[PDB]
Amino acid sequence: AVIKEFMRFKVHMEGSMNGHEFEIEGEGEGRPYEGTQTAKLKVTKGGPLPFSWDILSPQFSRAFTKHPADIPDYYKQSFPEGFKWERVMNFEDGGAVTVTQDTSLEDGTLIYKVKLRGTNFPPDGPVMQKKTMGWEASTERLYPEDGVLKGDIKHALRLKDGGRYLADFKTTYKAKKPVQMPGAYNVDRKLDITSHNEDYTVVEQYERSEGRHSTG
Repeated sequence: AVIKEFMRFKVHMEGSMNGHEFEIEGEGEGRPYEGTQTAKLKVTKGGPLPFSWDILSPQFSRAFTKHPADIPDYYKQSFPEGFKWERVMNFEDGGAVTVTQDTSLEDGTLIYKVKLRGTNFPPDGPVMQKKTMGWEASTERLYPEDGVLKGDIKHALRLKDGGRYLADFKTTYKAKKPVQMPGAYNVDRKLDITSHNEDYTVVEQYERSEGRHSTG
């Protein structure tokens, strides 16, 4: 009930990549039951970022997934209190990122707080040289356990020279109160950087997310 057909959110991120500290502030909006959302992010410290924006784009919104009638929505049910998540991203060349997030609701506006720590990226690799070109469309496989959801994604970044740069995401999503738990299911996503200024200190992105059953 508390999640309306149109919702806004604000996000703050603090992080470091290979020891380089930075912060991001942003705002977004979307249609939580249609599974669509947009956001505009601004670098507020440590810019211009000496690494690909693609590392950060997936950390900016789980209340905005479309679900079929028979898969209960773990994220929407957790409100007004909300939920947390913790994520590990691991890349084929050894880069590793840990991300924690808190999602809360203040006066009808979603509030996101993100912390990120990335390490072991080769200083001449595609992430630190800003040679990626966004995330390909992905599927996250989720399953329930002790009142939380655990997700895994086998994922690929596009490379400027034409290749693919592989990554694995493992995330645990935890509601701040008990909710009715779904079965295992999948979420299909596509996230796009839709505009950016010259040095990627202002960036806009768009995501479409839809849940479905797995057939096996």
